[PDB]
Amino acid sequence: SGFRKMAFPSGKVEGCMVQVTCGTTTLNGLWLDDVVYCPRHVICTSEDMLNPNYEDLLIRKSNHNFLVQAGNVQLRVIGHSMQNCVLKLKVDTANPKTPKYKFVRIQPGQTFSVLACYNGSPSGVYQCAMRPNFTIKGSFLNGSCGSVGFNIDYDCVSFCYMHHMELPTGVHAGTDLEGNFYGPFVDRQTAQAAGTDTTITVNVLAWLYAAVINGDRWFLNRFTTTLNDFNLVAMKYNYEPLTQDHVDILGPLSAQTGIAVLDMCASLKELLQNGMNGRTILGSALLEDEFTPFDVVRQCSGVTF
Amino acid sequence: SGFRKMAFPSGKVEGCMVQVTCGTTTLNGLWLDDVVYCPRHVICTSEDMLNPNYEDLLIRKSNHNFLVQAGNVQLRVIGHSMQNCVLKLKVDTANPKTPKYKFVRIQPGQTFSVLACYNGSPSGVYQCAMRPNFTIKGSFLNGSCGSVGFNIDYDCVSFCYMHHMELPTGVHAGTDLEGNFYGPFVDRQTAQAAGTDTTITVNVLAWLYAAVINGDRWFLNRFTTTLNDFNLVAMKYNYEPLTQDHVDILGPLSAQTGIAVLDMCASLKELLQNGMNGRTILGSALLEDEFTPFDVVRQCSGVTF
Ligand SMILES: *C(C)[C@H](C[C@@H]1CCNC1=O)NC(=O)[C@@H]1[C@@H]2[C@H](CN1C(=O)[C@@H](NC(=O)C(F)(F)F)C(C)(C)C)C2(C)C
Ligand SMILES: *C(C)[C@H](C[C@@H]1CCNC1=O)NC(=O)[C@@H]1[C@@H]2[C@H](CN1C(=O)[C@@H](NC(=O)C(F)(F)F)C(C)(C)C)C2(C)C
Repeated sequence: SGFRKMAFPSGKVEGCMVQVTCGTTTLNGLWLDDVVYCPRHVICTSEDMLNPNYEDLLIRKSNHNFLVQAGNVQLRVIGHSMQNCVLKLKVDTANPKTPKYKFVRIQPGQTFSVLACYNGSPSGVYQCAMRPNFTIKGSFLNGSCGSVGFNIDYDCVSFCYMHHMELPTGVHAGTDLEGNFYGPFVDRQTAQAAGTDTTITVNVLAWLYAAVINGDRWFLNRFTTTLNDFNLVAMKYNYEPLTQDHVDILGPLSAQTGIAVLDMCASLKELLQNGMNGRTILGSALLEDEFTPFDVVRQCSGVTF
Repeated sequence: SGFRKMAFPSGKVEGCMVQVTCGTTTLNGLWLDDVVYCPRHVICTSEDMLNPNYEDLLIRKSNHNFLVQAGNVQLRVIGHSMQNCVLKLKVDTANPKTPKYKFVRIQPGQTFSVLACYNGSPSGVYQCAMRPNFTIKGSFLNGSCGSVGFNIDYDCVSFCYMHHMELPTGVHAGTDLEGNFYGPFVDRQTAQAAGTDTTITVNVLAWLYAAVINGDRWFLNRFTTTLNDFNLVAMKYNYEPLTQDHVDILGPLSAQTGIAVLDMCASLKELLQNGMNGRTILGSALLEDEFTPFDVVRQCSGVTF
């Protein structure tokens, strides 16, 4: 028993982290096969980042301008190209620790483990949910760019996030591994703000199922509801509309606990209208929406990798 | 910016996890050099665990009764010995992924990363604080025993916890890597309960410093206090007495923020007497005590490994 925010084991990703230095700017890169992926603002000076012309900056750089270091070993750059907001550096050495991997673009509401890195060295790992406003509530300092987010399916590492920038509210924005930003953000040091966020309803329900599985059942009421009714009450509290796809995705948890999704919706409806009355659910005084239905099943069934 | 519960990168520990099977019982083991460490109740049947005589059970086992598997490779056991509640299995192969490591017995209030494992395979990683009652608020299922807790200092992995059992309240208890349990618990399936826990005061203060560093300063009041006065107010709320050693340990954070420890104690004194008034600190509606002063510095300064 027990339910904890749980990151994937980072070993497979730790073996892919390198340091990328261009001039005086240093950040992290992902070394997969003979290609190093890193944010393209590695080629910017502190002045360029205010309004950079990345295509122009990349002209004046040759392969030798990019210092790639895996540990103490320098990786010789034999090619460079820009794909959206990511820079692809071809190196003369294929990473022998390359895991089976994919590049995926996750959807809002899905979670992933972030391996925070500095100077190509892993610092720590934590879980993040892609917020509906396409930000993540991460912990990133100077030099953390290039740190990647990932999920692990058996032996396959699905990279889905590379860190680029921090927004005024302290939240963070980045790109997929193809360099496409999540959300309407750009890799320029200019006025940008995250849109108004919303609560990932399906994840709250998943978390309530986790609570029941772990013996925390005080919030279960006698009632049921309809998908239409619940969504009208949840809309007021800035909850995403619960779709039938979300109901279907919760099926496994509903079947395991014997609590219909719409019965759990009634309990959440009451929690949203009446509050928690000073009580906790899984030790939390707030409703948690950063656990996907998969995260709950994975943790309550012990899926390994 | 941003402050998150952050685990150490688990790669160095993932390379040491093996599966240990004795008869029908399977759990995890730590493979360091040519020795596999695992809980001794691997040698118990479901019946033995109610009142096991481990010394007796170990008589009837020979080296070949212990099936150790690193991945698909079986490690041949060439020796076995029992140290307290841990079993040491000598194998004919030294783990080539053995990191620089130590065995340490952490103190109550210190944190460590847990690598949850099943069948010798890492499932996930999360941070845990050794509670004053010598339990941890973990997430463990059947077959999770042998999962270890650790800290990483540069390149040295300090193993400090091996999981053994779960207590009635859903909290968890285990041993150091020498087999000595944390707390008054025994590896027997019998009536055992965790003592009344207490709040790790120094960690709350560290967490309040983290809040200030991250711009959350609404709780800072104009007052100071004395170590004696604060401790008398904090005692009522089940807070550990704050020692001068704790004040000294907070020095780095006090110096970085320019807020004296006793000034922060006054702010915590007010938070304990008046509550948070529906507000959050670092997104939390409760005061967090699972962040050590080191954890805060490590995360707010970007210490890597
Ligand atoms: C990557 C190394 C670094 C990570 C951030 C530094 C502190 N915390 C982080 O997450 N990214 C940057 O420095 C990016 C880069 C330059 C400016 N920048 C920012 O993150 C800045 N934010 C913004 O400009 C915005 F729009 F998000 F508000 C700032 C946090 C440094 C002010 C690039 C876009 C090239
Ligand atoms: C290790 C494989 C396993 C981990 C627990 C199973 C579920 N969650 C866990 O953390 N440990 C055990 O099964 C230990 C073993 C047997 C009984 N046991 C327990 O954890 C049991 N708890 C207790 O007896 C006590 F005292 F903590 F309440 C129980 C949770 C299975 C009932 C040993 C002590 C040999």
